[PDB]
Amino acid sequence: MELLQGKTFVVMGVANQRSIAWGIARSLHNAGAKLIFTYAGERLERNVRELADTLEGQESLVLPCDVTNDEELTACFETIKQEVGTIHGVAHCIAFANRDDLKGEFVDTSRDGFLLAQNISAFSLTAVAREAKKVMTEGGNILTLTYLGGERVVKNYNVMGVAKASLEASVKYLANDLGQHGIRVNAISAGPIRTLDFNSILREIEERAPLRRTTTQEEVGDTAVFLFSDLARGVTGENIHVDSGYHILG
Amino acid sequence: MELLQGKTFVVMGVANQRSIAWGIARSLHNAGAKLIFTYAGERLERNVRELADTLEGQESLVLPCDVTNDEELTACFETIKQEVGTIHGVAHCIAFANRDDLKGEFVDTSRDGFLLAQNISAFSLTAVAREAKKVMTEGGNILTLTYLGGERVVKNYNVMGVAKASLEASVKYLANDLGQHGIRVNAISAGPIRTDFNSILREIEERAPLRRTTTQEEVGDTAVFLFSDLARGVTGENIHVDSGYHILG
Amino acid sequence: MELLQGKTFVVMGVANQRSIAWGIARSLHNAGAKLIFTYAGERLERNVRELADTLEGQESLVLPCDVTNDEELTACFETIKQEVGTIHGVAHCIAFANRDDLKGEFVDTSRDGFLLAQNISAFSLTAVAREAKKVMTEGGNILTLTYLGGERVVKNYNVMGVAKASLEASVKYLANDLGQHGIRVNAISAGPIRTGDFNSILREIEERAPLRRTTTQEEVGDTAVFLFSDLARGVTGENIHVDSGYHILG
Amino acid sequence: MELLQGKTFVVMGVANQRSIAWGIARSLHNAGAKLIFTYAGERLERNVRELADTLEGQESLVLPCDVTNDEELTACFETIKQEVGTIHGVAHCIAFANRDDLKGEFVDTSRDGFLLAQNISAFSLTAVAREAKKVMTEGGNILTLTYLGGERVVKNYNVMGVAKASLEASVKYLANDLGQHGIRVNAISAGPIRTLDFNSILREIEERAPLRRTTTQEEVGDTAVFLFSDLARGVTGENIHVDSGYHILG
Ligand SMILES: NC(=O)c1ccc[n+]([C@@H]2O[C@H](COP(=O)([O-])OP(=O)(O)OC[C@H]3O[C@@H](n4cnc5c(N)ncnc54)[C@H](O)[C@@H]3O)[C@@H](O)[C@H]2O)c1
Ligand SMILES: NC(=O)c1ccc[n+]([C@@H]2O[C@H](COP(=O)([O-])OP(=O)(O)OC[C@H]3O[C@@H](n4cnc5c(N)ncnc54)[C@H](O)[C@@H]3O)[C@@H](O)[C@H]2O)c1
Ligand SMILES: NC(=O)c1ccc[n+]([C@@H]2O[C@H](COP(=O)([O-])OP(=O)(O)OC[C@H]3O[C@@H](n4cnc5c(N)ncnc54)[C@H](O)[C@@H]3O)[C@@H](O)[C@H]2O)c1
Ligand SMILES: NC(=O)c1ccc[n+]([C@@H]2O[C@H](COP(=O)([O-])OP(=O)(O)OC[C@H]3O[C@@H](n4cnc5c(N)ncnc54)[C@H](O)[C@@H]3O)[C@@H](O)[C@H]2O)c1
Repeated sequence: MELLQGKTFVVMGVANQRSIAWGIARSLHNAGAKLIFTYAGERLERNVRELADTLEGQESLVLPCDVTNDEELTACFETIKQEVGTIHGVAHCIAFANRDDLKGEFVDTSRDGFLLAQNISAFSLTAVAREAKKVMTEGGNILTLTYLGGERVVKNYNVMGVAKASLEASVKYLANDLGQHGIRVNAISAGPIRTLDFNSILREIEERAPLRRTTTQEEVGDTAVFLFSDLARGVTGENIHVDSGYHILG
Repeated sequence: MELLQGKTFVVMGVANQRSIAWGIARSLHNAGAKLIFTYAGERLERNVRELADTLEGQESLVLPCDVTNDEELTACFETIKQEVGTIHGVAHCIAFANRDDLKGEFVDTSRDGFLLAQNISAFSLTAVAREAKKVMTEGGNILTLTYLGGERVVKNYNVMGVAKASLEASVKYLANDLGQHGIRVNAISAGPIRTDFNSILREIEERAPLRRTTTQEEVGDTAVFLFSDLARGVTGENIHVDSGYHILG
Repeated sequence: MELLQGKTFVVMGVANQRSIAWGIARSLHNAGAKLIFTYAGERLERNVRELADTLEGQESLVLPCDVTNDEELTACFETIKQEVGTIHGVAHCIAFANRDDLKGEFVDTSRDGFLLAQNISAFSLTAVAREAKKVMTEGGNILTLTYLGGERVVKNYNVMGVAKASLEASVKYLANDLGQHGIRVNAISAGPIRTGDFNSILREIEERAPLRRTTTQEEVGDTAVFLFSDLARGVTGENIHVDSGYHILG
Repeated sequence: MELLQGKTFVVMGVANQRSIAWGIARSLHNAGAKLIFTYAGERLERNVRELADTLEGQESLVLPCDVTNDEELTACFETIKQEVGTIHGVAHCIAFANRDDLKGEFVDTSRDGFLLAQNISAFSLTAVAREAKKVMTEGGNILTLTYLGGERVVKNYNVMGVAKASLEASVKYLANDLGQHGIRVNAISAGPIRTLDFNSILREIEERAPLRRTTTQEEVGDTAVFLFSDLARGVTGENIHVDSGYHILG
């Protein structure tokens, strides 16, 4: 419980108590990290602040950061620079697609919905990484979250599957860029989580996954702790599956 | 010489004789297929018409089809429906990224450049497939072209690498949608083709299992297979035509 | 129908009329090829000779070839060299694992069963390739057959899954060795074919495979025709799934 | 430094100070674990005992265990059960292939060399796991080591490439057997390490790998700490590349 003592991380994408980003924040905090939170729009401001206040110790910076807004993204990380000087990593937990696109067949995905999903779910990793390297002057890790659907076809995941493929390739090209500056870039591929016919999917995982159970936010958060720590200093461009083993199944 | 006898295909992405789409068109023609061509803008219309006329006829069907333009895209396949009724596949050979994005580091890719590369190089396959299934009433194959850079990091490929990854994932989700209508969706991952680039070709010649670079004709002949009934059990596949380079670590 | 005119291939692993090897043999014949057949043991000689006989055109050579026996393997390809002179490829359709190993859990696989499965199902490709390169003096293609279980966990496939993984890695290492001699090495990964509970496997494929049907011998055979032809001259070290697209599913 | 406090691990494959297994042992020790060692040759008995002796806070349990010998492997783990009752994981760091197989072309690999390399480098994981589940009554992790050469073709890796492919598939099939018993199975794919024409290989990694440096035994050991720890409890059937990012390069 001291792996990350003295270190500061930006956690993006907390929306409520069940957010994977909130699982990650709690694990990082338990490992001794200081945290900075961003929130998407004003509607989420109170949730993120309330959750951030439940963390014992120094009270956390909570800033608005729309990752489709280049001016705001830059201002946000300038503010972080002025408030703490140096950060040691970023947790990118941001994704979106229109429900209509996810509901239909993939071939009926709208052009605007495709580009929206790409912009928010894939390009934002790069936009964030570009700002992050300005304040990650001692190196560290950038983490993103992905899903099996970016690798192989998962029912109803459609346009988000293609955006996650884009996200996973971005992880590799970013890793290749930033490594020379001491910065690692990694993904966690999370299995479906009960909190977050969803139930028949959960049942199928409990039945067929090697560990015979579904994933938790805390399992993802604890793998995030490893990736952010010095223990993982040899690991970059990697996608770790925290999914009770489901990914190995044919 | 007759594997594609009696079948009609749409070839997209011809700009000139060095276009890989043109190499594919020649192979398809040699295998007995009738071809319909599309052209991106008016600047390319003369080239595509002339090339088409050397294969098919002055009567060959050559149509405007900017895949960023949804009404022109829809009108194209509407014209195809009215003129020939049924087609048996589409060769999607369309990709674009800004030179500025390809020269810089990937982390410095512009947002507009990224979305542009995604729109033209990845989403276009889906936009085209959506129209094509209206005229592929007997089933058939949709083909796209990709590159190793969509799977692993290749120098200077950057934003196009991420677009090809989108494209290859799209191939899989499209295959899953369209297979029930008898439509297969596949990719060819082509190695670099001669027709600093020269050092890349030299490394391929040195290290690839076949000790030689790829030709447009090798790609076209694999396309012939994928469009033919020989490949009726193959879908959602990515076939590397790259002298075996993809196996190397 | 004349893709393979002027070409001669060795077909290994014909046991009866529903052998995938026989389906491959029919497709190669229909594409204009001359064929040489091997039989694994005396009890199969009559089946193979009679099947070979049903092929119009010149008489087919039918030779003993136990791939666990180096002396016999050498003698087989020595006979081929002397009697036909040049061949243009080999279809390697040979596999074996003990029934008791396949029925238990993989962790309980017998050591002797594991090694036997590896010997027959994986090393034999290399043993065959070593002899075939002597008679493939104008290059060509060596083909082997594999299954999804060599890539991902498939129920009840167990020890054969691990043998197919060795096989698929062998394809890549052989392709890297033999390419400079003009010899390509590829695999076809076939889906289950109709001709524990096997019919429910078939029904799950019919329900969930993109093409909504199971694989036929003839589909595998026609993909073999492509790989043995000059159309595939740019393709080596590849594994083509002829499985109705099932391999893309998560 | 108390991630593995109260836990006991068996480490297999220490040969000397430079062994990756000894890097793993040092990291596990630093995380609070107690360690048990096996040794192969009585010629390695001395090295392993001297190294084990320098672990403060514990006595040595250093046992002969030839993993090709089923009687001895079973006796070794029965002794382990009687001495400590419960172990919480095993580090399987055992590989071997004949030098003559590794220098020649892969196509000239001997049958006996291939089977020997499969027996020692791939099947041994299964034979070890079958014994280990008898003593891992509270669950835990089984770790093995692999190399990029099991996934893609690496110069002169040849027969060991195919053995590692076999090992990596075994990891998946074992993960899917043992998960229901609370036992995870994972691999680390280590990049070349300076201590283990080798110098041009190292130089090219330093030039091309994202992190611009080669791997250390310590980087591998620290990733092992993660995988053996409760932090990795949602992770099984996985292969974590500890290779400075080299695996992402085309
Ligand atoms: N839920 C799962 O089972 C699952 C599985 C694997 C991966 N993931 C990934 O985990 C991540 C977190 O999702 P979640 O499941 O925790 O749900 P979530 O709703 O709690 O988190 C998604 C976040 O994205 C943020 N976001 C959306 N648009 C934004 C914008 N314009 N600017 C900035 N932020 C924006 C939202 O504010 C929200 O906090 C996503 O990347 C998701 O794809 C989820
Ligand atoms: N060049 C290589 O080495 C290589 C390697 C592997 C795959 N590929 C792929 O092959 C395909 C063709 O590239 P090429 O090398 O033949 O070069 P190319 O420049 O001749 O082909 C690209 C085509 O994209 C078309 N295009 C661009 N914007 C368009 C738009 N808005 N609407 C419609 N069409 C549009 C152009 O008409 C052009 O013909 C691309 O998909 C490319 O990624 C190329
Ligand atoms: N059956 C499937 O669903 C399936 C799916 C994918 C791939 N494959 C592969 O296709 C290949 C052909 O198998 P099949 O399904 O046609 O069944 P099959 O039983 O007809 O063919 C396997 C052959 O192996 C031969 N063989 C066994 N031991 C031998 C030895 N010591 N020496 C020489 N030959 C020996 C037998 O003579 C037999 O003909 C195998 O490699 C198999 O794994 C099969
Ligand atoms: N060396 C590398 O660069 C590298 C890279 C990636 C993975 N690996 C893997 O890491 C592991 C350790 O190798 P290393 O590089 O530390 O070298 P090493 O020589 O120190 O370890 C190999 C071990 O195998 C053991 N072994 C051999 N035959 C045995 C038998 N019959 N019974 C029991 N034990 C037996 C030996 O005692 C030896 O300790 C191996 O699995 C190797 O493949 C090595």
